[PDB]
Amino acid sequence: GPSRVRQNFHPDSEAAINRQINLELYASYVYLSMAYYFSRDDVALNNFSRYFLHQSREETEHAEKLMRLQNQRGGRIRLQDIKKPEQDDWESGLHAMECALLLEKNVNQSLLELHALASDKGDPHLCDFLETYYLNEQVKSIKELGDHVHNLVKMGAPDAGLAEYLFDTHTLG
Amino acid sequence: GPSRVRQNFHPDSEAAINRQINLELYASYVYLSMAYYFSRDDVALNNFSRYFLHQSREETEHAEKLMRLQNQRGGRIRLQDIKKPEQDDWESGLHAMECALLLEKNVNQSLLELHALASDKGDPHLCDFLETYYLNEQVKSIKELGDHVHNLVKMGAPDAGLAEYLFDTHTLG
Amino acid sequence: GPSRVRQNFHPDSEAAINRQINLELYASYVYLSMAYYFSRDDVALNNFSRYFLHQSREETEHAEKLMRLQNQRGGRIRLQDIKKPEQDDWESGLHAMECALLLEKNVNQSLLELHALASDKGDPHLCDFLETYYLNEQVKSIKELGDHVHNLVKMGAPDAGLAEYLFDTHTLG
Amino acid sequence: GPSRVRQNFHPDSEAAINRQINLELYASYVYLSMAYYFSRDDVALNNFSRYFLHQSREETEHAEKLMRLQNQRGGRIRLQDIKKPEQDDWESGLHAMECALLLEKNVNQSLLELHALASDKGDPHLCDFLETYYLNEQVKSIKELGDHVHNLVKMGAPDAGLAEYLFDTHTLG
Amino acid sequence: GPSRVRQNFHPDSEAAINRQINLELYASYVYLSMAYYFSRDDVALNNFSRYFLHQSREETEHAEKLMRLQNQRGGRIRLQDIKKPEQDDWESGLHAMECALLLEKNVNQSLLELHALASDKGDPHLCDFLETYYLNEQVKSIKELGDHVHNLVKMGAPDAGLAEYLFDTHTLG
Amino acid sequence: GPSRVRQNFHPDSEAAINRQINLELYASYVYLSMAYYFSRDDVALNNFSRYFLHQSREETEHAEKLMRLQNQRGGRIRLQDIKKPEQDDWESGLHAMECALLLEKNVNQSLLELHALASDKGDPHLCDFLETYYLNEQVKSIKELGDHVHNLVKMGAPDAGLAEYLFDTHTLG
Ligand SMILES: [Cl-]
Ligand SMILES: [Cl-]
Ligand SMILES: [Cl-]
Ligand SMILES: [Cl-]
Ligand SMILES: [Cl-]
Ligand SMILES: [Cl-]
Ligand SMILES: [Cl-]
Ligand SMILES: [Cl-]
Ligand SMILES: [Cl-]
Ligand SMILES: [Cl-]
Ligand SMILES: [Cl-]
Ligand SMILES: [Cl-]
Ligand SMILES: [Cl-]
Ligand SMILES: [Cl-]
Ligand SMILES: [Cl-]
Ligand SMILES: [Cl-]
Ligand SMILES: [Cl-]
Ligand SMILES: [Cl-]
Ligand SMILES: [Cl-]
Ligand SMILES: [Cl-]
Ligand SMILES: [Fe+2]
Ligand SMILES: [Fe+2]
Ligand SMILES: [Fe+2]
Ligand SMILES: [Fe+2]
Ligand SMILES: [Fe+2]
Ligand SMILES: [Fe+2]
Ligand SMILES: [Fe+2]
Ligand SMILES: [Fe+2]
Ligand SMILES: [Fe+2]
Ligand SMILES: [Fe+2]
Ligand SMILES: [Fe+2]
Ligand SMILES: [Fe+2]
Ligand SMILES: [Fe+2]
Ligand SMILES: [Fe+2]
Ligand SMILES: [Fe+2]
Ligand SMILES: [Fe+2]
Ligand SMILES: [Fe+2]
Ligand SMILES: [Fe+2]
Ligand SMILES: [Fe+2]
Ligand SMILES: [Fe+2]
Ligand SMILES: [Fe+2]
Ligand SMILES: [Fe+2]
Ligand SMILES: [Fe+2]
Ligand SMILES: [Fe+2]
Ligand SMILES: [Fe+2]
Ligand SMILES: [Fe+2]
Ligand SMILES: [Fe+2]
Ligand SMILES: [Fe+2]
Ligand SMILES: [Fe+2]
Ligand SMILES: [Fe+2]
Ligand SMILES: [Fe+2]
Ligand SMILES: [Fe+2]
Ligand SMILES: [Fe+2]
Ligand SMILES: [Fe+2]
Ligand SMILES: [Fe+2]
Ligand SMILES: [Fe+2]
Ligand SMILES: [Fe+2]
Ligand SMILES: [Fe+2]
Ligand SMILES: [Fe+2]
Ligand SMILES: [Fe+2]
Ligand SMILES: [Fe+2]
Ligand SMILES: [Fe+2]
Ligand SMILES: [Fe+2]
Ligand SMILES: [Fe+2]
Ligand SMILES: [Fe+2]
Ligand SMILES: [Fe+2]
Ligand SMILES: [Fe+2]
Ligand SMILES: [Fe+2]
Ligand SMILES: [Mg+2]
Ligand SMILES: [Mg+2]
Ligand SMILES: [Mg+2]
Ligand SMILES: [Mg+2]
Ligand SMILES: [Mg+2]
Ligand SMILES: [Mg+2]
Repeated sequence: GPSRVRQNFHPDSEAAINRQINLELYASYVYLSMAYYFSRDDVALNNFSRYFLHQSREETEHAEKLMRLQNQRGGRIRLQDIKKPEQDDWESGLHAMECALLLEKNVNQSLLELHALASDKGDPHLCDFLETYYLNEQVKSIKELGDHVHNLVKMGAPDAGLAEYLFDTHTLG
Repeated sequence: GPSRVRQNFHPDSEAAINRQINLELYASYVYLSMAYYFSRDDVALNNFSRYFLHQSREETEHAEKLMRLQNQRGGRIRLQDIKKPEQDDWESGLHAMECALLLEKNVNQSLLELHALASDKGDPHLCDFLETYYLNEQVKSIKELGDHVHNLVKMGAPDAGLAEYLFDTHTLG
Repeated sequence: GPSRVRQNFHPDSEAAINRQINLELYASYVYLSMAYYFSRDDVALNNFSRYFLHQSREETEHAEKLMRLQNQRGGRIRLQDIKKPEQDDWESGLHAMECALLLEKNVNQSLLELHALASDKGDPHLCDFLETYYLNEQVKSIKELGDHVHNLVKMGAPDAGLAEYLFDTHTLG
Repeated sequence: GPSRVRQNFHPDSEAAINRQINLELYASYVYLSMAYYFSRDDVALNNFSRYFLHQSREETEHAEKLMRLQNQRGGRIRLQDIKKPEQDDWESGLHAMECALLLEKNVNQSLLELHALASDKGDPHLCDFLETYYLNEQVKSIKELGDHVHNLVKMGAPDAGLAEYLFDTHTLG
Repeated sequence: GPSRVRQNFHPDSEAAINRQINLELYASYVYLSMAYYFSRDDVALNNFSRYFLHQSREETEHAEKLMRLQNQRGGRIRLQDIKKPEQDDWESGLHAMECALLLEKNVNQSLLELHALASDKGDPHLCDFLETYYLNEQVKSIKELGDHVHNLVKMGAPDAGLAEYLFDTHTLG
Repeated sequence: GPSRVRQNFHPDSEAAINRQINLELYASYVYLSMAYYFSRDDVALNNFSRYFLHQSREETEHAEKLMRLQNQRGGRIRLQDIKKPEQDDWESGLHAMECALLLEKNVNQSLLELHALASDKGDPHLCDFLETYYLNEQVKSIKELGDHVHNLVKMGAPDAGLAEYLFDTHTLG
């Protein structure tokens, strides 16, 4: 139009927010796939399942907050296909946690690139939005996944017969 | 393996359930797109937004119930890309409701085809699952959308200046 | 039009639902007639009266659920005259119960014919509707009436002076 | 017999009460037809539907009170067929309200004729019954329907697109 | 007689229900045997014991519901001897769970055969009964047992000294 | 082994306890058969049904207490087939009560023989177990059944039309 609300909002920032929306929806789908891997009759780790389902729902919330930001700033949401995850068979609790840690680091890198663009375009509202709602949640998530990977490795996952079971019951319980 | 749980569960039924999972996830994404159309500063119908967001969340629940069914029966979930919706700009409250009614009829037709396959394969568990959790919810949804389309048309949407506003406030409020 | 909601709904099913609506309204009227027979000053069995009045109200509910189904599916309700019952004088508590059992078996046979038509027309929504809300309620009703007929016969109704009175007070109380 | 209870109760009064029972049951059926007209997917005025359904239930209560009166006085209920209503398609909220007002005036005229007969036969119990439970309820009903017709006409029903919708939401809500 | 209640109820269905009653009572007895195996002083897994005792009681409930169905439909219950289980010594928690999974699949196959007979005899009441109360409970039971077998196998049962103990305490606790 | 718990527990006592377990399970099955006789549509005495169902459940409890005793003492449970009852058609409320009294006297005689064996083998734990949990419950049961038989006989069961009905409603109510 531009939108009657738009102010100090660069087209490059608008496009980068649309890309980030797709990545958060993609993360949601990866964790959904993982959740239902853990409720297979030949995996049957119900607390891993609940853990990943909760992560999936959180990613959807992250996507929605960016969609709200796009509207608040007068940008226009442009959705793209949500790619299927890389695996349906996630192999083990340890492997899923390692894949989740890598996914979170990848999403972090995208958010840091977004913040660098917002800085370059002199958009302190957008910088503040990312800092307030994204950057510290991402650091907490990466640390939690790092902790879970460490314990599973030390316990002897995936081959040690008791390791994933005991982690499921105690840590994720 | 087959799965140690699998019984009376045809490979064609397993594949058709995977296709239905994708369609429900697709429906969820269509309604998500609609919800955030209605919170644009140049649309600003917050009750249309909440209505479609609620529908989006319901579709995700429908997808998840099929994913649980796949696991319960010993089938293997196979996810595919979730296609983007046909529009980002949904034009008006009336147009969105008409698109939603068509989407629900399309999803209904797929569920009826699934039930016909389950009957052909002598799978009464699967027939019962669809009847109990899907077929009547779909009929209720189609009827509700038909009612909403009728009122918006009679009120003079989309061109009558008060129609969508008054429908937003009273019916969807 | 067809209706914008109509899907997989055969004209023969629509007509058979209208016929079933009339039969349920007819059943309601038979039981209403019976209820007020039992509050005549020369019959004066108030618990038989309440029993049949409750049955009358249930039949109206059954009719209304079919009328709602017709609307939900996009069919058009077509009402017909409600025929008067076969008797105003129902002769005795035993005779009324026997007539009620025959009426329920007749209504059952109509519902089974309706379900057979719905199956033939590949309408699993309609099949499920009948199974969920009608077929098992009909079996329960027929069994209850069979039980009541048995006890009244064994007790010596209608000629044994205490039989209907004692049944009124204990069983129907 | 006569009935051991019968006193001061003329055969003409007994017959006129049976005719009035049929008319109240007929009124109940007219309003039932109207209620389900308003829940069609191409009408979808749920508060008109609830209004008429409530009226239908009230008419049944009026019929039942006359049936109780017949028994109390020692007369014998004689039921007749309940004729189908004149329309299944009631055209509009305004048209339904106009038909309902005419029906209520017709039922009123019958009740006044009944009261005139009771006076002629020197039956003050029957006169009092009609005055206490019927005549003033009928006047209130006619006035309410007159009010509703007036507002719908002034608002521009049935052609004004907002009129029936706004009346549904505010007045009948 | 036939029974005054009997309608649309084939003699073959009546006989097959009597056979299914015996099988459910047999299942109850198998699980009772298992429950008291786990409270032997040389087994002493009290949560396995409680798990199987609960399953035993559920099977009795399933038998009783079929006995009620036989009466409701006007069939006549014909009881047969309840065969003793195949073992008194159930060897291990893993072996018991594997035997229970096989028993549940066998009972499932019988129920599917019963549903196929009911379909062949055009008995939708009986089809609905099995679908509503049996088929989905059986699928849930088979899935739960599959999950338990998987975890016990992965944990190293029966030879791993901690596996059954830890499963007893955490999963079955 | 012997069991590490076994002490002062003779092999003959162990075998006699296994025989008594079978007899209690047999009693449970007799009463289950009776319970569902009384809910036939041509018997329809619901309080007789509830009375016998309660007795059936009590017998199962008696069986289970002996199974627990076998484990506590270090004996090994050995289950046998549960024979079907002598009748499916129990003829009348009086006949069922008479059969139940005979069954209870038979079970009593077996328990007295068991107590005599325990005395002979100098097993005061087993003697005390039978005295504390079995012998007085059996005497109470026999007395209650004797009372019920007496009243039904005096009232004129089974031929007097009101006798079983009135007993059902008052005594067993
Ligand atoms: Cl700008
Ligand atoms: Cl951790
Ligand atoms: Cl590490
Ligand atoms: Cl299979
Ligand atoms: Cl609407
Ligand atoms: Cl329209
Ligand atoms: Cl159609
Ligand atoms: Cl009864
Ligand atoms: Cl009989
Ligand atoms: Cl009495
Ligand atoms: Cl008179
Ligand atoms: Cl008004
Ligand atoms: Cl006017
Ligand atoms: Cl307004
Ligand atoms: Cl039959
Ligand atoms: Cl498990
Ligand atoms: Cl495995
Ligand atoms: Cl010893
Ligand atoms: Cl007694
Ligand atoms: Cl005696
Ligand atoms: Fe999280
Ligand atoms: Fe959150
Ligand atoms: Fe959250
Ligand atoms: Fe959270
Ligand atoms: Fe995220
Ligand atoms: Fe791809
Ligand atoms: Fe994340
Ligand atoms: Fe900063
Ligand atoms: Fe919905
Ligand atoms: Fe839901
Ligand atoms: Fe929901
Ligand atoms: Fe909901
Ligand atoms: Fe859906
Ligand atoms: Fe595309
Ligand atoms: Fe939907
Ligand atoms: Fe308003
Ligand atoms: Fe009823
Ligand atoms: Fe009801
Ligand atoms: Fe009701
Ligand atoms: Fe009821
Ligand atoms: Fe009915
Ligand atoms: Fe006629
Ligand atoms: Fe009925
Ligand atoms: Fe079916
Ligand atoms: Fe009494
Ligand atoms: Fe009224
Ligand atoms: Fe009233
Ligand atoms: Fe009322
Ligand atoms: Fe009222
Ligand atoms: Fe009236
Ligand atoms: Fe006519
Ligand atoms: Fe009226
Ligand atoms: Fe269970
Ligand atoms: Fe249960
Ligand atoms: Fe239970
Ligand atoms: Fe349970
Ligand atoms: Fe079972
Ligand atoms: Fe044998
Ligand atoms: Fe089972
Ligand atoms: Fe069903
Ligand atoms: Fe007892
Ligand atoms: Fe007890
Ligand atoms: Fe007890
Ligand atoms: Fe007890
Ligand atoms: Fe006993
Ligand atoms: Fe035998
Ligand atoms: Fe006993
Ligand atoms: Fe003692
Ligand atoms: Mg991307
Ligand atoms: Mg597809
Ligand atoms: Mg008819
Ligand atoms: Mg008339
Ligand atoms: Mg068998
Ligand atoms: Mg024996």
